[PDB]
Amino acid sequence: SPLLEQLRNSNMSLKDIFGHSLEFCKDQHGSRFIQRELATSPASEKEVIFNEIRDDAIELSNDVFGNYVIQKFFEFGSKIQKNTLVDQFKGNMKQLSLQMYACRVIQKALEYIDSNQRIELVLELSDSVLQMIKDQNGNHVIQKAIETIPIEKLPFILSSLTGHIYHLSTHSYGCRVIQRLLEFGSSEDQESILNELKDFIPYLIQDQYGNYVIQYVLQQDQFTNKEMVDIKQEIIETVANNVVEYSKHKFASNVVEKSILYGSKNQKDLIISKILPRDKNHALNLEDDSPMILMIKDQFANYVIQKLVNVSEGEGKKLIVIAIRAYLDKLLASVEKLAALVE
RNA sequence: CUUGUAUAUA
Repeated sequence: SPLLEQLRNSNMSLKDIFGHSLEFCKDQHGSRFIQRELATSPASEKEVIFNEIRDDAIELSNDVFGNYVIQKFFEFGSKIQKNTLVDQFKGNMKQLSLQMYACRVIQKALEYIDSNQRIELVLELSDSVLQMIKDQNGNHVIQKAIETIPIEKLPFILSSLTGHIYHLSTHSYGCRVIQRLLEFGSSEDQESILNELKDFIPYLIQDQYGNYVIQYVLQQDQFTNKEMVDIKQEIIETVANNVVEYSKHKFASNVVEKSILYGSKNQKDLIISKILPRDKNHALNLEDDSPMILMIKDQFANYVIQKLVNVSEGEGKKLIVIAIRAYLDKLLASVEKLAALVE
């Protein structure tokens, strides 16, 4: 097409492309041009493009390059224009949220439209909550709905999740949604999610996706509800019972690190006490089967040892530091990092 | 062991 050739080989404006706007949106270079202009163009030039491609808004939403232009009409468009797009999305929320490129439009839309329009569209997913969470695209729409709409207006999300909370916490996308529900949810909503997890802590810590859900609970302050305090303690105790093993684990090691980093004075000392040498003599002559030496030699546990040095109390730090120094004398990047940070 | 984990468009 002539106008597209005039663009790439050379400047034009939105008034010059009145005949072929829809053609411009679907092309890559033609789209990036329209995105650029919509940010700076006056209302008149924006209306001209809009009133031309308004009928093909759904098709463009789904488009590889056209979806950006519809996004820009939410970001830079007028109230009347935003309302027109919303009216086209009604009855199509399930479909659009599943589409690879249209879900990006739905997510952008939720950020810019008014509170009443956000819930109105999201209510169309009230019966497909589990479907959407498990979807590669639809979970991001759910995540966005939680972030943009108050939980008190979204009772259908958690109520459709009761009984599936442990399964989703070990799922790729579900763990992202659970974290979001714990963040934006009320005291009662956090209760309902953690009740279904307070029985399976060892499994979550060692899981490839669950350990992130654990890590999120670990980095919560004591300012939160009564449940969050109890569950945090359960995690610390569980890690305290298996300090050596968890630190030698690929996924669980990160949980140990977060435990000694965000845990309270008492909680932190409980974990270290399982590793700490008994006195000055034990630290100087450690056996190869002691907690310290089993951790320093390990590929994952050495980071926990490194993490211990930083967060340790004057008395505890004194015993750990000299224990590492003793290991260097008897005998990789793991030992290089411990070496220098001691010196 | 130049050392260790999860989000989808040009």
